[PDB]
Amino acid sequence: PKLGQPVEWTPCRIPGGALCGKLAVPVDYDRPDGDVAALALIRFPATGDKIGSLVINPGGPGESGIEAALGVFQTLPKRVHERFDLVGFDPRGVASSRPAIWCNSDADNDRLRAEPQVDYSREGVAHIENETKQFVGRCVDKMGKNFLAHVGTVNVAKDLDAIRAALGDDKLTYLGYSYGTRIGSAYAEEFPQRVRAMILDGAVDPNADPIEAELRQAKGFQDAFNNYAADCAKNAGCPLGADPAKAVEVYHSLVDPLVDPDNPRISRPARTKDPRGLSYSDAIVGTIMALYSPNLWQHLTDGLSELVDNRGDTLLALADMYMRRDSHGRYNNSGDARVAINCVDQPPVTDRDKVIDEDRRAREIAPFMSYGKFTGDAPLGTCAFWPVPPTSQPHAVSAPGLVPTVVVSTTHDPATPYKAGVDLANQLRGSLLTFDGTQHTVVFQGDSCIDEYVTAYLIGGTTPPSGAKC
Ligand SMILES: CCCCCCCCCCCCCCCC(=O)O
Repeated sequence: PKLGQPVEWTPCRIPGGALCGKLAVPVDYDRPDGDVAALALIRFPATGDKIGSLVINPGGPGESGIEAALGVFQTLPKRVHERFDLVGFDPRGVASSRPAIWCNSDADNDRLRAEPQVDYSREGVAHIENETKQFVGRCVDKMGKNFLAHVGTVNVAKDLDAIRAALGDDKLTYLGYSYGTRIGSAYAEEFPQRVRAMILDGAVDPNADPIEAELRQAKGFQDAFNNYAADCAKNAGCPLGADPAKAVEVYHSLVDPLVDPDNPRISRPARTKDPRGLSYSDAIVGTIMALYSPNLWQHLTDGLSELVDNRGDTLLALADMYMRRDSHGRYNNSGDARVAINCVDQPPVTDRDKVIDEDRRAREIAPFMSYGKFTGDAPLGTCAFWPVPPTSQPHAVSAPGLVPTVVVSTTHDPATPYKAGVDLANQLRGSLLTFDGTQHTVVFQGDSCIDEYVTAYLIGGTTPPSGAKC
């Protein structure tokens, strides 16, 4: 694409008369005459009287907005389809946008997933951190330091305003999920006068401490695990047993044997038709994936029943869904993009004592996710080694002129807990719409109570009353 040139739309190669095109944006907005990024867009034209475009972001970070728009199209309320062009976009560095963040080969990822990743002795910590340093080196080798430095949400928000103008909208109508609510609040702060409407489903509090938010997310997934297990306990054949007070214990009786009990570095994978088998780390990841929605609880139950017989096929497939590894062993770039974006969106945690204390607390908060006992050591995260500095700093959202917005928060959301949505709505001086459930996000996913509130807000600007629940 040509910087400043309008989007050339062409039929995508797909539901509707979907149109696809690219938009050029500067890599560095302070160097407009420099390197350029090409953002991939998809557009489903409105069927009635068009108000404008409804631009979505599915979250992640690292998740394709084009893929999400294709999914949302199938569950879009008729009224929204009539009045809005549904538009998805791949953020800079993500999926079909170019250049795309790449760090790991398919083999790099496969080799890491084969490891139990439970050894937190000094030797185990050293091994993890060495792997992490080699990962970062690969990101730098394949991507520019310059491109890595500018993939953050602060620049995504600027890209979003360019997208708004390229779509012909005077003002933005935006729906953001999870991480996408950070795009939303960043956009709201820099372009408050351009915001027509914003729905933010699954909230990120930009003023949160990174460690406490991580521990609240650990608690969220343990809460979800507990709700899954109490449900399972009522059902015949529950692989975690009929006593939910012992479900964590029984769970570990199923996954812990995937680790050599005398050498925590040795995997004893459960048998699968796939040549990989099921490692302990993939078992945990596959469990986390299933706790995103009750619609995946049946799959977790199938996966744990398989583990009773030392089989791991379903948990492996759940982990592959989390990692976005397709049936040919190919990963999309969501994993690498997620890290690179997260590491520039706030100052990383580099203090060893804080990281060690975090692991001590996480083991108690989310025992389903921890193997063995606290060792007194824990590895630094990937961002502690990141080679370019943060481009955003934690702070409370301040956008006093912003139109009323709607934050949707699910009471037992494991990934973006409920209270984070309460806090974000407070900072935005917006409306809080509550959904009672144990899932991450809910908008345009089959609930007419939620969707009716959202439709009325998008079309007529009507916000839900204080205390609205679905
Ligand atoms: C999304 C896949 C890539 C993960 C980031 C690359 C760093 C690989 C080395 C870390 C090994 C994983 C063990 C530590 C993970 C954690 O701290 O929770």
